[PDB]
Amino acid sequence: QFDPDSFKNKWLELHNNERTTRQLDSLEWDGDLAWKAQQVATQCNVDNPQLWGDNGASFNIGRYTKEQAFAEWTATSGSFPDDRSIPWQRIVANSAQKVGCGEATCVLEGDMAYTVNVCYYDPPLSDYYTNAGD
Repeated sequence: QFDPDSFKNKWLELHNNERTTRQLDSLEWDGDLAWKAQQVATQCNVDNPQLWGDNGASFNIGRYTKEQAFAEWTATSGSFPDDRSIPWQRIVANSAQKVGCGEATCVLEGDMAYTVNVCYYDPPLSDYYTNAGD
């Protein structure tokens, strides 16, 4: 029960609204990332996911609906440029060109299931100066 076309659209809109406000170039969807995202998402592990590749940690992860998950990431803007803002940094980085997101439905024993959301970014986040470079 899944509409891929609308799924890409919603995620792109969330990301690109945030960036458009801030005079940034929009991100384009990349399926490879979206696939990677799903791989991570499927594990049902927010804290300790098993990752692979050079850009393996270049991603955001969050619980519940898309809007809620995205907001929890952008909510960290407050403390930029410290490490707590890294989530928001991924979204807003000037160097960033591509995103791909993926989900999975995970359970709490004898409780309502919840969604796990993951988005991957390319190129990966670097140092403070590089991220704002064009």
